[PDB]
Amino acid sequence: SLRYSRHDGTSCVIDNHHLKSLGAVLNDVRRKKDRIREAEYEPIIDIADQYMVTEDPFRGPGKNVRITLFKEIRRVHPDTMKLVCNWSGKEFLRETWTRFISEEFPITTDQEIMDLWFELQLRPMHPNRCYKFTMQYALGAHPDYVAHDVIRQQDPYYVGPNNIERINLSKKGFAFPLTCLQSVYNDNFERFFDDVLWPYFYRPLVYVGTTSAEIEEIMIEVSLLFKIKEFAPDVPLFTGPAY
Amino acid sequence: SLRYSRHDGTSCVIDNHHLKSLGAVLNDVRRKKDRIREAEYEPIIDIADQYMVTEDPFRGPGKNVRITLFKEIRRVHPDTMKLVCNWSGKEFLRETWTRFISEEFPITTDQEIMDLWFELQLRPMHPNRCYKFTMQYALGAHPDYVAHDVIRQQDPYYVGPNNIERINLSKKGFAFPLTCLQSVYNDNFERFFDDVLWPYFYRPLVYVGTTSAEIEEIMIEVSLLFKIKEFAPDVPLFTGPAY
Amino acid sequence: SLRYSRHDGTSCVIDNHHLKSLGAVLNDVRRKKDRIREAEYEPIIDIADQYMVTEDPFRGPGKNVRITLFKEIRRVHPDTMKLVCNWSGKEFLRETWTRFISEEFPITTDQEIMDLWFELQLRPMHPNRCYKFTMQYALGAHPDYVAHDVIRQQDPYYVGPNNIERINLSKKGFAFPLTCLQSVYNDNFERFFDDVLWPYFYRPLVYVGTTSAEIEEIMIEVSLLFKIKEFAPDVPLFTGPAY
Amino acid sequence: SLRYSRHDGTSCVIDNHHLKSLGAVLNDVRRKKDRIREAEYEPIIDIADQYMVTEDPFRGPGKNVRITLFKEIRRVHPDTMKLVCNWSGKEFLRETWTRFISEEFPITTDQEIMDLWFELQLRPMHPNRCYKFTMQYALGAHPDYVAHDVIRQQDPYYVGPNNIERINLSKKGFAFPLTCLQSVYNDNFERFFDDVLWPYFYRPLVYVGTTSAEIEEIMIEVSLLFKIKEFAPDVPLFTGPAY
Amino acid sequence: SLRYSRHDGTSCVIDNHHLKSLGAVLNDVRRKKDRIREAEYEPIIDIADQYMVTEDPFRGPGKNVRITLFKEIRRVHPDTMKLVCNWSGKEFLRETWTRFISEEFPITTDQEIMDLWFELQLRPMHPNRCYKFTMQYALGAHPDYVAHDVIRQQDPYYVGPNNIERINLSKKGFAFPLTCLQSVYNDNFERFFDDVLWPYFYRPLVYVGTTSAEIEEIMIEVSLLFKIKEFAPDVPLFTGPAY
Amino acid sequence: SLRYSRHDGTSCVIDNHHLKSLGAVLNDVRRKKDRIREAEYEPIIDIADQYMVTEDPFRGPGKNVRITLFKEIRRVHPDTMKLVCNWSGKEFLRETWTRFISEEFPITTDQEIMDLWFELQLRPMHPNRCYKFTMQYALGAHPDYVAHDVIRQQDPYYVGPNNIERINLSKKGFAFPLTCLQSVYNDNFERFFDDVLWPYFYRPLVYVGTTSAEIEEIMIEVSLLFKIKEFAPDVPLFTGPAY
Amino acid sequence: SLRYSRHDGTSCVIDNHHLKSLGAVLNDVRRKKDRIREAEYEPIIDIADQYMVTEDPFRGPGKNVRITLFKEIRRVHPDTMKLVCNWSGKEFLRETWTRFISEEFPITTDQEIMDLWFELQLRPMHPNRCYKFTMQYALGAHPDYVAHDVIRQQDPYYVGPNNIERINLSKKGFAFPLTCLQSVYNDNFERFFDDVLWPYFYRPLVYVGTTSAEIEEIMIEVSLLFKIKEFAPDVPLFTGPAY
Amino acid sequence: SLRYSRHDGTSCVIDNHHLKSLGAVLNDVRRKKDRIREAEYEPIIDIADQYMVTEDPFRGPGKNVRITLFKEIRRVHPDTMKLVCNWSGKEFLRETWTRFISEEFPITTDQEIMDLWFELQLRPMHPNRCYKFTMQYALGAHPDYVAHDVIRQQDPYYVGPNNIERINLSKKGFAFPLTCLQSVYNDNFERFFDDVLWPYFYRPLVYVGTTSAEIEEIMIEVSLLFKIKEFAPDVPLFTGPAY
Repeated sequence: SLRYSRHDGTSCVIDNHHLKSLGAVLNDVRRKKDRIREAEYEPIIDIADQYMVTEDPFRGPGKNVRITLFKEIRRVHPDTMKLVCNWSGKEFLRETWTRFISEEFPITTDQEIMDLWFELQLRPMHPNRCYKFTMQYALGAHPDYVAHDVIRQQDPYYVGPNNIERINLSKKGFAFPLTCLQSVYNDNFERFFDDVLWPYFYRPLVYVGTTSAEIEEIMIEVSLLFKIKEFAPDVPLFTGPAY
Repeated sequence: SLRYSRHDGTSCVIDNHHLKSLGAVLNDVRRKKDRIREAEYEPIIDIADQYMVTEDPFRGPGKNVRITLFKEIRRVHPDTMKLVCNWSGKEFLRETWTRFISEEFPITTDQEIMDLWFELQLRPMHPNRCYKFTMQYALGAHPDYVAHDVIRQQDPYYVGPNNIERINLSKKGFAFPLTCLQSVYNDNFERFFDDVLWPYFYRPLVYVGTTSAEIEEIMIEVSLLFKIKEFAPDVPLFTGPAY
Repeated sequence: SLRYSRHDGTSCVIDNHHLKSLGAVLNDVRRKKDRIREAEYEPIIDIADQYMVTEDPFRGPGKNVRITLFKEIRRVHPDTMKLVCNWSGKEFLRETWTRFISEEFPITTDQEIMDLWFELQLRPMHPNRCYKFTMQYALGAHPDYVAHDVIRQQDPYYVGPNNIERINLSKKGFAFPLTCLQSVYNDNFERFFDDVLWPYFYRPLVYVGTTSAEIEEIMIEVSLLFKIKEFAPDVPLFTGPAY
Repeated sequence: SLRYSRHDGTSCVIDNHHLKSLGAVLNDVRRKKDRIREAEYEPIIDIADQYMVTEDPFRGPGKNVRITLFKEIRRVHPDTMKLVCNWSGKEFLRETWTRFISEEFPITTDQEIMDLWFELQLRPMHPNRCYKFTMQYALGAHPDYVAHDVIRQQDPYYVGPNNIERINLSKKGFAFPLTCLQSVYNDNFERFFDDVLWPYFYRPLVYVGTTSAEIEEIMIEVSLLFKIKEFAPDVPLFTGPAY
Repeated sequence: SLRYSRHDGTSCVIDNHHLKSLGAVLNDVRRKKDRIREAEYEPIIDIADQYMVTEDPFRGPGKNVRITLFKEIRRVHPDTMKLVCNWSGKEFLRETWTRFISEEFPITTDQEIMDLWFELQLRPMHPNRCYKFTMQYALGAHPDYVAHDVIRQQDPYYVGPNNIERINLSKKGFAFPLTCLQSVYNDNFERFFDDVLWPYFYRPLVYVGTTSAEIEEIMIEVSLLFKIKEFAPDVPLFTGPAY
Repeated sequence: SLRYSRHDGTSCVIDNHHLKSLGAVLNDVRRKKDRIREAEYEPIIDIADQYMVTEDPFRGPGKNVRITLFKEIRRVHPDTMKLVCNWSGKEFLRETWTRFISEEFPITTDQEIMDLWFELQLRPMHPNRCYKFTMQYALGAHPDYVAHDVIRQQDPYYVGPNNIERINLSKKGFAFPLTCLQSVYNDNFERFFDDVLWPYFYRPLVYVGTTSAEIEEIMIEVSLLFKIKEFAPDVPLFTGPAY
Repeated sequence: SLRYSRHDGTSCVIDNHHLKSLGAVLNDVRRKKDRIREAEYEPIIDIADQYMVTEDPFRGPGKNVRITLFKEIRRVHPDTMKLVCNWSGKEFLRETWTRFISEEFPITTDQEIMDLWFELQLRPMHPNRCYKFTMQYALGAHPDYVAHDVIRQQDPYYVGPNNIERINLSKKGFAFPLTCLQSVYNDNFERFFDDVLWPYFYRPLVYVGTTSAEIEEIMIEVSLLFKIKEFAPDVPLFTGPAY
Repeated sequence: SLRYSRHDGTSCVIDNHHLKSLGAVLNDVRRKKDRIREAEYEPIIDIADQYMVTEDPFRGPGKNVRITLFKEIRRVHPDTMKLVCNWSGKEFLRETWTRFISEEFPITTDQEIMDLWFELQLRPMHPNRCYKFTMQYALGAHPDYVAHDVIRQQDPYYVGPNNIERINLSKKGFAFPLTCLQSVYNDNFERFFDDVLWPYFYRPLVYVGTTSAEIEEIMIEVSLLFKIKEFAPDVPLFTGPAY
């Protein structure tokens, strides 16, 4: 933050003649030099504007609601990964519906869930170590298929710089307690579960490993991150009766 | 554009001895210096080629057909947004089908609609103002759910530099008058409407606001932008009878 | 002039996710880098804003009226200067009043003469010469003092780059046909002359030389440059009778 | 100073073919590169040519005549200033007229005093000190008003880098022994004094201090600096009788 | 091209004091900085002025007269070259004398042929190819020696950037229709041929190839380029009788 | 050598949308920046293309045949030079003809000797010395003029960086065993010698010295370097009878 | 010139441990950095070593003997050139032989004239002019052909930076008083003239002009510049009898 | 390493004229530019040559003999250090004398031990850790003073980058098996021990720790490093009898 907001200097008049601050005039000269530079490179920006980048979903539009679920410790051998969660489809839907509804109610505004994200957050439990985290996942399997508790690493997802991976769970597969833009109605888990077509097939199965050449002890925080658009009218709240 | 196409200079022969332009030889020396620079940074480009960017859909493959729909003026209070359109699902499909078919017919070539985009284009109606535009949208709701005409802003989409937002309307939800790669058949709105499964559920509901601390008057142009691949054969058009 | 007015690129939305042009995002990054640079040097501009520069009176406020008077050729020896004009006070006031009034009438607006300038404009009369111009002047002397037609140079005024010197003639000494902010009245040279206190004392006596080591032939255009503020009301001109 | 005056190299002809020095050709190439740079920045110079700076009166037109008056030592406490001179108006005019006339006579040429400057020149009298000089002045007061010999500092004039302040004494207030462009006549102090309207009102009263946090011993040289334009004709001096 | 010819800014005089444009003063400062740079590198230019370069004969002194002779197409295998011309000495002299004399007559001025050049000009006949041209030549052989129509490439002349090779044909070997500085006399091919000592020995035999790894189709324009100095007097042409 | 041949990155298509490697897109942006730089300096290259440089005859067209002649040791005093060879014209022609013919025969291809060069190659015979070599030569003199075996240095030729001087021996003066483009005939030294007009006048007389301030011991290799163009047809060699 | 010859610093030994000057160690580090730079650019120098430049004949091998001939003044109209000399072949040979022999005798050493140059040296005769010089020449013509005293300019030779053109006069055409490497014999102009085959055909005819748009007065110094190799033995001169 | 040893390019002579490689001439120009830079900074090197740095004793004069003694593992708590060795003075002298003599014998040359160093070399025993090593030492104490096996860290020596600390053991305190420059005599530990004045007082007591916030397992190699000057004559070794 600068102190003058580019309003540096002033002006005055002596004998019809106009004086202006030297620093301000030098800025005018330097801004003309820069302006010429902008036009010189504008053709180069047009070549770059042939392509686009994507806005961070968590720093971007919509609000973040982090429904934390549980914590867990794992010790992982080198070149392996351990399973983080092994819920069935039903148990996953119970935690999803139950934790979101009981945290957010009363839901007083029309809104829509933009995206549902599975958040895997990792931190070391010893100091003076240097390694990075790795991840692998699946999202569906035979209800009587029980996943390996440990696997060897092969072409995993390298966890990002802040030690957080967020995995999108698309509305096609994973059911949301709020489907579209809607007001809430009277609802319960039983009618929610009954309206899910394949309740036992879809569940997140996530593994975690490291790039370390020794065993490492990992602390894990798992959460569901909801992106939500609210449509709150521009009206007052009154105590009844209104007016 | 340069005048010589890097064919600067020439050569000649005097007494078996070869002469070449000094400027051209200096370019050869500088190109060798640059070529060495390319190889020095090639390992750095490999680190950048681990990731990819996306090509502008409107400057990229396919042609653009802008079916403009209507214009509208709105005055928006600070920290609020006003609804742009409130059509039902049926009225949206009538405008979509009717305006595209009557603008494009006769459709003389096999083709496919790649993408359907809702275009929101905004321009100020007073000069000497400095603010940016914001946007929020929904795409589905109860047919008897009527949207708020004005809402307070919360985590909106910031409109891009040229004051244009284009919102993709995926084939899953919004019905296209041309589904796949096909030739046109005899068609009408009634049979089109009858084959849409959920005609009354999906409609774009878009809001617009500003980053200004005062009321601002906005002019709005709404359009449907179609991306289209044509498959025109490499054959002549003759007056009948051919040959 | 640049083609996009810093509105480079655009934005669009695919599956709730926001895309923006790569060139525009890189400009945002570079503008942040520059903005940090501005704040780093703002303390330096404050040291420069302790002092001020003066605006060019001829490119600055007020309009320019160039009442050209006469032309003249002179041949000047090295290290000398020749007199340009030798009018008495009365003859100078006749040219001043007569030429300005007959050029500007009808004077239809309230106005004030800000400054009166004596303009000496010089151009070579042979090609392929390289030298600069020099100048010296006086403004008053005994009416029976007749000035030397030629003098040796000593510490002269070096004429500026465009070969124009403009010498201010302050209202204290030299009388203006329009003293202050006023509408014109019925006027003539005789009543103007009668109201000048010292009509025979003040007259510009200007010399011109060169930095050349040989005789040079100079063409001279002399003019009076008036700086004028007009106070024209924001009202229409009608043909009488009005309304 | 360079040794070749940009006439570096030479040329010769062998078998109709023209050879030229390599160093000279490289200068031609570099001068073209610079010339392109000049044109690229010419628009920036136009923004700077909206304003003007003022030429040093003492390095610029006119000659300098330094009529030194007296020397003085003062010891000044921190945050104070001591009076340098306390002459009445008459005593100041006696020194001004007497010292200039007796130093310059015989005045053999027509001339005019452009400006009269009061010069205050300061030097330390101990080594290994680090401080700057400050100044304050007045120019008129009741003849029976006697100035304070010492004052506290408040918003003083900071003396320039070379430890010299020169204060203009305008012809309106302070009388010159040579009013305009004139030849000298028989003159004396009594008729000069009689023609000064307010001889006892105008006199320079100048104070001097420092930026030091300890007492400092200052040596002072006071002078009157005259700027003078001479109008010496381009004619010989002969022993009489001429020709 | 710049707009002010380094006459940027101006000057004026207010109360004896000289003002000059800020942009012009900054140029004076920057020119002093550059001038110091010139002197710093002048010793380096002296080391480069130990050697010389040669002026382009075709951009340099003398005028160019391009007597085009014929055009030709060739298909050249990789690593080979095809003969361009196979004239005998007599046939070459007939084309040389005949084409120059009939193109240039009437030759109305005293002049001398500085140099005679064989011009080989090459252009591709397919687009979207990338290769360069090569050349080899001989100038004399037994009159009954008939040259190979195709040869393998070995250490050829690499054609210059603009696809033009010009081969000097020295006056010792190849006869000129105008030997020295002369006016034309009545002349014909028979007396020209009779005065050539070895008319059948000297003829240009030129080959052309490529750097391509495939057959390429080449279009060829062959010409004789004369360099000519004219000595036209500074006199008028009149209709007879003169005066 | 770089690993990708500027084919860095790739592309793919997801949901009609085109993705391209980030590193490749950044190269496109940087190449546009460079391309703009090329056009900015193209006017400067045109000033340099007014002149030309000469191609190294030994790295350039034609093949090199180094007919080494003899070796020699000399001790040279400071500021002096010793004669390298003192052959008469006849003895020089015997070595020239004899050594070239017996080394090159059988000469199976039509060819022409472009240039004949006298090669003087020098190397120190003590380590840990620092000096350069110098050279002087003559090419003709009275047959009974015997050259000084040692001379003082005055304005000599400074030998090049690699300690090799090559002196052209023009066909005018020094006779070649192969005059023009020709096939070989039955030949011998006696008929070769008989056809040389001035066999005893032309012989290379070369001196060698140093820039050292002490005696230095020099090893010398002398050779004749022939530049040769071959005209080998594009035909097979068969064992007879052919076909 | 530097003061230490890169022998900066020293060394000493304290308790077996070696100390060395910090400045010297930093030079060792910087020299390693530079040495790495040399190797990085060595591949670029190899591309430049494909071509060669030519050493200034007058700053290079051989000594210069400037036999000045005459001086001359000319006034030249714009776009014209005036003849400098109009001697016949015989008169040119008389000046050449006579002036060289009488200036150089006694010629006490074996020597050879490397080159003969016609030197045209030009200087302005007015100050404060800015123009360059131009040149054109011929070398042979009919003895009864008398050249135009003035011609219009067309594609002239632009004189070099130092206002000197030197035109080579090859031994083929122009006869030298010393043909080869030789001792002098008894000689005279008559036997010299008798042995010149074409004494009346070859003579330098040189014109001079300017790039000025006005008449200019030129001073001309003409000279013959001889390049000479001496072969002075390393022997003493004694007074006779020797030893 | 570069390929040409700064002998880039060559030279040749054509028609008395000297040609030299362009790349070599450009190096000459750049070397002159650098040489000017050296002289510009030579005054700055003189300011740095007021001070000196010390040569690495182990990369510098003398040879290194590393008498390794033992290896050891320690586990060290954070902010603590463990004792590495606890020998008495006698046991230290036994290892010193015994290990050096039995490793080096036969000692066939006159020599002197310059310095004796205690080498502490440290390496981690787990991967993927990030910490540095610390050290503290004493050299003498009461023979019946037994040192603490572990201490808390306070202002320790930070081990160097390569994880090696070498501690000088001065000849005053610690006895050497070879005192000065000497040949070996018949010697044994008992007479060596008897001639040490204070055999039980001086012994190295060294501690080791880390900068880690967790326990770390360290592997330790301890050695005595001898610096030795040999004085081997320049004479042959023969089998007896010699000659």
